[PDB]
Amino acid sequence: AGTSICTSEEWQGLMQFTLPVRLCKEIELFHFDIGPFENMWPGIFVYMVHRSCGTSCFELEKLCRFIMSVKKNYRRVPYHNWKHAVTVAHCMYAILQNNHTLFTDLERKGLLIACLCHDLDHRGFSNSYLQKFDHPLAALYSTSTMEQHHFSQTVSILQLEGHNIFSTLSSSEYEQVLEIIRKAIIATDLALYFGNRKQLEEMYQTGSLNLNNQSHRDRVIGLMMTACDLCSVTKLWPVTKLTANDIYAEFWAEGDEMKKLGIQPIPMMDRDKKDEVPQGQLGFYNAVAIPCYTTLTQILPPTEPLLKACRDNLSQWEKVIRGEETATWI
Ligand SMILES: Cc1nc2cc(OCc3ccc4ccccc4n3)ccc2s1
Ligand code: NI
Ligand code: NI
Repeated sequence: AGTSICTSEEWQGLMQFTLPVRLCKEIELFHFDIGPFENMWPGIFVYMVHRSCGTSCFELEKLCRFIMSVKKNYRRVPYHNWKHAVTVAHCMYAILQNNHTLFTDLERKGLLIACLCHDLDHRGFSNSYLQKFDHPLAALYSTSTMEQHHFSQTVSILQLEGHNIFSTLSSSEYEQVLEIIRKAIIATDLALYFGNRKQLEEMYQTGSLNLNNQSHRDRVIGLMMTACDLCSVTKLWPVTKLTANDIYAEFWAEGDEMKKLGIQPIPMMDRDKKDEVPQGQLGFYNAVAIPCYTTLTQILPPTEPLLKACRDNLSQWEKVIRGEETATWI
């Protein structure tokens, strides 16, 4: 498809963006929701970046270019879209703050960028779909199909004229940050998560875990990328349930495509199977989210508010199964 260069009229306002006061305190929190501030996201990011690695961290004329160009390359799909990008990036920021001195500037800015870019050019179709129905990309990338494409897009965007914001770095620092990013994105493939989790859990429970160990570091950033990518399970109940609607909207659309070629899709992608959602969420929390956050608590205790919320949301889902489900406005 190629990459589309953003029009020059969008960054014309962003360079002038000043952050409202009341948010300056609110942003710092884990459960904070970007939702209500759509027209502020491009600034919310900048602010987070300026706070975590200083004002002169990037060439602001090119950072503003990089962002609004990334914004364009997210499709108007119902979930894996521009809003997801910022939501995830914010959770990174939040983690990074509560663990600031554990990471290099290179790492901090590297991650923040990777987060906003982790789902670039998402078509609203999973790995399973692209691999079971030989999409060109699956033979391009046998494993972690979409994630690899996400990376190449990020790369291509940087390579375009007036985009490279890591240019002010040494060719040694460039090789590393693009790698920190490479690994960061690839880890967001849930496939790799479970293995990664167990390892980290084993390592910790045996005191093996050391963050000066480049291999252990990779894995800790790994679980970070997973924690953030799924942080919708860490927001207050009502947001959690609305975001959930966005995901199924996208899931079912894919299911609509597997029906059009004689394969009954997994219940999760079948709009005719809504009844199974609350039980289906229980599973995902118990098998994935709780593990993800419990582990991350042990490794990084200041992240514990993420787990506190997730346990609450599971507690809410159990309460939905029992029939105590509360009001919703559709
Ligand atoms: C932010 C994300 N939420 C989820 C939830 C998932 O699970 C939802 C799920 C699971 C099993 C089901 C079985 C039947 C019906 C619906 C289901 N939904 C799977 C991946 C992600 S990423
Ligand atoms: Ni993804
Ligand atoms: Ni994602």
